[PDB]
Amino acid sequence: AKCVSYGVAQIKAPALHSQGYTGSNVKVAVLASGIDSSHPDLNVAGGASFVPSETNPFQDNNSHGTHVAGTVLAVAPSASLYAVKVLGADGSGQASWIINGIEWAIANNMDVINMSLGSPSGSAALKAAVDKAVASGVVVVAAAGNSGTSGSSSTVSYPAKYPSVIAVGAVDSSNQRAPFSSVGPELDVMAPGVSICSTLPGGKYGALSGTSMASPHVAGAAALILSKHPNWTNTQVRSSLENTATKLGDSFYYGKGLINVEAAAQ
Ligand code: NA
Repeated sequence: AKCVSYGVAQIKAPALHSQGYTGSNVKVAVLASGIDSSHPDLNVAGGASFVPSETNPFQDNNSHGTHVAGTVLAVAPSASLYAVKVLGADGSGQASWIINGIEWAIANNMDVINMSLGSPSGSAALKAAVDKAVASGVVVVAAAGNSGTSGSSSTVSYPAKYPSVIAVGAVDSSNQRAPFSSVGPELDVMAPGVSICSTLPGGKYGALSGTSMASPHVAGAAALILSKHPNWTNTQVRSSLENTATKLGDSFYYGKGLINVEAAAQ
């Protein structure tokens, strides 16, 4: 990655890099607003658009899909990225478009799905799609949501709210929960999500905050783990991440804590 970001070090990715593991031969689908494939710092292996008004998955007129793509690569430099456009420029997308993208990712044998997206409601069909992906052996990772807190109520977004998905909240560089990071019993793990510097459309770079920034740290971690243990099932990869996370506080706000890819990759 050309832009320096603390988040890579924080999850202990450099430890795997030093072991020689960089996520080689792992297919990661980035379900977002597209990826700017013209960016010098990004290679994209394939993709598809399901947004009828924005037909090109290899451009990104929102900027977050490109940023998320770069974070996956910062953490797993050798991962193969696929641009699955399911959100438009304003960062919103119809429920069915997201399901179409999940079905594409399954049919094209993705190893990891990163969904840096989240709505206040899901659907039986959306749950069925992520459940199908998991059943098919895909590691499914999603941003927990940027809806802050609501007393004792869960504020975790969909599809992160579904048990089959790894719901990722955001911490800052001191492991403090970000004020916007969604909370609830469905929250699984945390990753760096405040002022993360990554790639932006038009060969640019910049810091962004959000659980959509936290999520690709975990998607990239799964790619590192798979490169060390390509025989591990999604079940084993998920278990390794949750079981070896660094405890940060109450699981309502923190899940199991901060991912530690060094520990996870045993
Ligand atoms: Na979950």
